[PDB]
Amino acid sequence: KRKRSRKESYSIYVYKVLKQVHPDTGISSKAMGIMNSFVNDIFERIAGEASRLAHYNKRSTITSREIQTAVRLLLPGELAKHAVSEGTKAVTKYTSAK
DNA sequence: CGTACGTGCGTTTAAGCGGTGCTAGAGCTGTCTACGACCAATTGAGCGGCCTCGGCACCGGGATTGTGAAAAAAAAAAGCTGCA
Ligand SMILES: [Ca+2]
Ligand SMILES: [Ca+2]
Ligand SMILES: [Ca+2]
Repeated sequence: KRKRSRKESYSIYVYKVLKQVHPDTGISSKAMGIMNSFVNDIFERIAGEASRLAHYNKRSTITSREIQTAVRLLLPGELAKHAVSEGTKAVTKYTSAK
């Protein structure tokens, strides 16, 4: 009768994104396992590339510029273009919401 | 068995050297504050747990697709000449 320990996952957000993308389409347990393995992976790859960018330039802080550079380094062409576009929107919209 | 490449010639080219002169820009300083750590207190987003019900796995049965043989038609190909 102990409550089971927490296990975070991006799965509520994957669903919310899916419901934008294809409102009438769902996803199996194991397909979610993968979408989660993905998000974590690309997270770890970008954070890691952004870490090294900072570290090379003798920088204490990983800013949104070290992410963007790390995104250009990591992503293929049109993914990178679109990935930067959506990132740069997000920060602009954040700042105008104070 | 055909000609694509390696060899080796003579001719041509610009890489490499060693040097000189100009300056963009790498990299350093010192200054100063906007921003991020840390903090505590506050609170609602996301967790586990639970219950439901519709998608999809599983089924049988018939429709449609794809292969291979067999017999048959078309096919190149094979032993025989003449005529020059
Ligand atoms: Ca500043
Ligand atoms: Ca749940
Ligand atoms: Ca349902």
